[PDB]
Amino acid sequence: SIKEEVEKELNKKSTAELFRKIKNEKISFFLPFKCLPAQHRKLLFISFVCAVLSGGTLPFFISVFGVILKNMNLGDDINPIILSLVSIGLVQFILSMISSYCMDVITSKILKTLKLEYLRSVFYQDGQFHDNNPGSKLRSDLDFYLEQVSSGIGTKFITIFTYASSFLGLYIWSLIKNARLTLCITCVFPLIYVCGVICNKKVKLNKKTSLLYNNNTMSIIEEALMGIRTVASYCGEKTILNKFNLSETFYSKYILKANFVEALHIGLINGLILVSYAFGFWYGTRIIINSAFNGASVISILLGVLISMFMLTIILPNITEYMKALEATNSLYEIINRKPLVENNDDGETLPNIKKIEFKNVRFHYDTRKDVEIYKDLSFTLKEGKTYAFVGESGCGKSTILKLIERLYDPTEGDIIVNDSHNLKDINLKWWRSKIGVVSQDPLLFSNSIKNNIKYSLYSLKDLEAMENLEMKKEYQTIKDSDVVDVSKKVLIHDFVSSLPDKYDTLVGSNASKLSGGQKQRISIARAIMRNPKILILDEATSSLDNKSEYLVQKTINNLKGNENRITIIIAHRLSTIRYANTIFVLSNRNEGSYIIEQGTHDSLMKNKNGIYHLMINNQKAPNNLRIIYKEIFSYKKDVTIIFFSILVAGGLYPVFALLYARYVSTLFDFANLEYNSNKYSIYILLIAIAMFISETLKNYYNNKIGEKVEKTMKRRLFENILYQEMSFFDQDKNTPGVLSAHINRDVHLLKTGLVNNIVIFSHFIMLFLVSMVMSFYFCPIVAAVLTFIYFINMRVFAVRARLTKSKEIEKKEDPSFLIQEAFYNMHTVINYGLEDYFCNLIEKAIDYKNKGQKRRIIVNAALWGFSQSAQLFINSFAYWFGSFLIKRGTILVDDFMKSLFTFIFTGSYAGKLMSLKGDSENAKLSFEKYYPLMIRKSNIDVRDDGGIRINKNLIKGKVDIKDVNFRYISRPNVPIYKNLSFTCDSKKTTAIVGETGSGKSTFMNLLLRFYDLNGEILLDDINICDYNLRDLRNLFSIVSQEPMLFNMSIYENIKFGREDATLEDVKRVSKFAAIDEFIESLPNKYDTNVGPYGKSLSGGQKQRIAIARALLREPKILLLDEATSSLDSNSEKLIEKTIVDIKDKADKTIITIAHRIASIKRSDKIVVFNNPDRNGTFVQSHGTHDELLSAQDGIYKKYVKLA
Ligand SMILES: O[C@H](c1cc(C(F)(F)F)nc2c(C(F)(F)F)cccc12)[C@@H]1CCCCN1
Repeated sequence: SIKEEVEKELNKKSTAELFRKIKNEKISFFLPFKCLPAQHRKLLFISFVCAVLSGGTLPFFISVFGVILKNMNLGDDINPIILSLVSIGLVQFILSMISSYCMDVITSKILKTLKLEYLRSVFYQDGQFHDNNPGSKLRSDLDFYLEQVSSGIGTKFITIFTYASSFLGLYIWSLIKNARLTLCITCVFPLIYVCGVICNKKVKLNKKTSLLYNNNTMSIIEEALMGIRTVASYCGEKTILNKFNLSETFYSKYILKANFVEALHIGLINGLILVSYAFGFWYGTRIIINSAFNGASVISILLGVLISMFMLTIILPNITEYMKALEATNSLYEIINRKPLVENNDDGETLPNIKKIEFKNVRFHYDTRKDVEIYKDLSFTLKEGKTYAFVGESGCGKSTILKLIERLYDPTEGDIIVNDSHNLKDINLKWWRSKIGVVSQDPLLFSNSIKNNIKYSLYSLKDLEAMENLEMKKEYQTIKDSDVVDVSKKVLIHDFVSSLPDKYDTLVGSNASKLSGGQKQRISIARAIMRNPKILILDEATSSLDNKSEYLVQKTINNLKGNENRITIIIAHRLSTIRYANTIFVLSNRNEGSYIIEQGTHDSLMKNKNGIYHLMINNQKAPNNLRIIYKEIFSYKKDVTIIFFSILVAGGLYPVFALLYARYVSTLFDFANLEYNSNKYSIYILLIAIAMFISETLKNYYNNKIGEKVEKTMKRRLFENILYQEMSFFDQDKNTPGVLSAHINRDVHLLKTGLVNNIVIFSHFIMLFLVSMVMSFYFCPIVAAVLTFIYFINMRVFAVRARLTKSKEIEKKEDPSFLIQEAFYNMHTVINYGLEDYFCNLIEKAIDYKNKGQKRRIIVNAALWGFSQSAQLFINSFAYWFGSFLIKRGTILVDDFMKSLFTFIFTGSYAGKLMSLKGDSENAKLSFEKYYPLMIRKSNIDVRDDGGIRINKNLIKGKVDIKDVNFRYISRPNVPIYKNLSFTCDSKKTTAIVGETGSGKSTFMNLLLRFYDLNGEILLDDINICDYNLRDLRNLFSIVSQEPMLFNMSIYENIKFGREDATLEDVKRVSKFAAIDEFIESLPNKYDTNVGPYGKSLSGGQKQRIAIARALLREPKILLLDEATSSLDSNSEKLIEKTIVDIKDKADKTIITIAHRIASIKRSDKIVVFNNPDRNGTFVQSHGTHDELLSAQDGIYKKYVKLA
């Protein structure tokens, strides 16, 4: 979107801001490297030194460059120095390779470790944290941090040192060779950084004010799209567009000012370099002539200084990423360093046996709703060898009971006394959980096999066997299956499993999906049984069973072992499950705390008294698409020629600088008549600078100008088309507001930052390409041919970075992903049993597949990166050798070679610099193809059409006649609504309507304003509605909806909505007649106050009276009311009813109403009611009563006089 882009642009703090931000909080730079062995702590030194060496390369190359040129011009050999490059290049390659390996063996390790540590903390959550940050969010966080640290810690941390070393070569070498020259050169760049700083603020100050005018448009759009119906009826299509257009302009002008300043500064940058070169050569020559020191030594200075100040452009970004990654990890660290509150030691002193588990006034609140206490006087005791039972709903608080028995929530005052001399906190957690069997509402298991799902609890038991006195992987095979076998016959799951083969050898689906729900419950129950359940707890277990499965489970559990000493619980909705019970506790808070209310059994309370249980058992018992765009563009003429000119200049004049540099180099080695040449060339360089500045500036500025004008003219057509569309269009599902605003706010901005930004680049690149390939071959065909062959085959067959990024992205997408996803669903079941079974299993399933792909990826990619760094050296050397080999045998001179070379090189480099500013085009070429039909679609109801009968307000009758209707919504053309409707309203005569609620009453008004065209036969004054030229038809009705809708504009306009030709005095008189101008007169900005969006700064009564006065202004002939006083407070409702009766006293308008206030209905001179006896539709029962037929026959009016 647009807002996100600008927020990203503005919320981009510098390195100084980050430095001051990290200064106070004191993040350790040792933070990412903490879990390292000392092995890696030494290994890291290798890549450190293997970096600094490779960055001490270029100073040598530069200190031999000038001597190559001197040795070449005046006829001598160059062979030794060539070797003194090539060997050096080789060592660079080696070092580069090595460094890669080191990173891709460090990072992964210190990555992987932290993963498990994070994961560990998730399995020591103290219950409440499962509610705080539940599940998937954490995965939406975790992986994010990985991509924020696996892309800011690798090679991009070390390269800077190389560059630093390179800096720390060049300048100081240039400093020892000479002093004054490089100072007089470098004096200028501070004046560049100054301009950059000064221009950034002038960008931002306009950028924000551009946003102050945007969001207003968004509000205008959405606020209008919700209020489509009132806008349609009241004819405010035009006034909105004025607001929209008046808002666009401020935005456009500000953003264009910003773009202008930006292009200006960029041009200045492309200008100053040339003045730098010129003054450099001039001053150097002058001090040579004053000397009587070589000239070649000058050449090696300049480039070096320049390239030095290139490195500062490219160092700084990488740093930020590292720092970014750094703070990211800090977050995760304080997540591992949390302090859960129910953490274990497996060391709490446990007892021999269980007796006297007592409770006293459980007082506990939810963590969020601290001001909502849950239980008040819950107290009881649970002695060994006793059964119990409970009944309730699924939100009363039994979840907290289960969490208390399980030690997940720790109540404040309620005690957990057990055995009368020990606390559950003194007692071990895991010994407590070892002897517990629970089966929740839904069964929850894992996806390996049935027997191993069962043996998980057994593993949890063997843990206690081996811990208090790595055997775990061995003893688990000691556990057998026959227990599961002879208990599987008891739960009657032998036929389903015997049917298909592979009884338990089969692997069951995700969360054991292949079983039925009841069968998964059978297996969960068998698990609970096999784990020595000292207590069995069901949590709405039978809430989703048919009768047979529940009864079989009941027979299974009622006579189950350990009945001498256990606490069996059976919770459910139906009560027959507790037809037998030794004790039943029931509670309620009948609103700040519950407590036990009743006790008893089934028979001794079903027919004993009229308590709660008795009441419950008694009651319940393509081409042209874009050619359109190109047409709209080339209609512009003044701003196409100028971009064309500046393109030609900036393209076909930069290569000239290459040969100009060459012609200076040659004459720099001829001591005679050297001054005149120096002048004659330096001046030309100045002129080139002057031209390039202007050309680039105007290029960028008019580019942005054109894009802006296109967007402005585009949104207008789209919005002005979509506004007038019909209503059934909006009735569709996929015709949503949000999608449409998204189109308007995204696709067009892509259309600017897409097409027009990409076409210019292609034009400029192609121009430079053609001029160079036409220029070089004229001087030296052989060299240019071979060079083009080399770069072609290199970049299109040995494309190193492309293949590298392919490897990175195809690897970044990535079965531990299956297990890790499976875990966070069955969090409950791992808390039931098994914490470190998977802590170690995931490590294995990761490392088994890590290394084999790791070796191939690293051994392939490190060499690619190494060769990527050490190519241009070899190319330049090969070029010089081939050149001299031709020169000495005398086939081509030196100057043609020099010229062709420099042209080719500088143009290639600059085109590489320039291509990295493109934008997205495919998505923009696709969006247009998507939303083009909407800005052309035919509405089928257009007010703009003026072909029909004209009507004048002076001669309106107000008679209506209807015969029959069978209407069917488009949401469901399967069940009709209206059937055989017919009635009348003669003239200035009330007609009150009352029907069954939801009987389609408030759809009839849609038929009148043609919101839904059409079986059905209307007659207004004995002509059908469809030939009245509806432009006028919506200027004499008026509506008072169930809810009004106020717009962000002030009162004076909303009340003037529709009719601008409305003086303030009309507003005053119609307000006093509306009985409203008493609160408004007593406030500043009387007819000027700005309400909020949707009038959220207002009441209901004032809103309604305003909505009514907005209708009264037109003096509409046929008023249409519908239920305007539903649920208002006393005084406003009173004033409103007063105004209604005041209006209805005057029989000057044919009023229609829908109300249920019999005191006002009786005055109605007509009654017509709509019944819906059976679900077929609606039709009339009574007619022509008008209070003369009070209760004479069976109907609904008799009801609405006695019922109502
Ligand atoms: O063309 C220049 C360039 C320089 C140098 C350096 F001077 F460091 F050896 N190496 C470049 C490389 C290289 F592969 F690192 F050699 C590729 C492309 C451009 C390079 C860059 C790219 C934009 C124009 C000025 N800096």
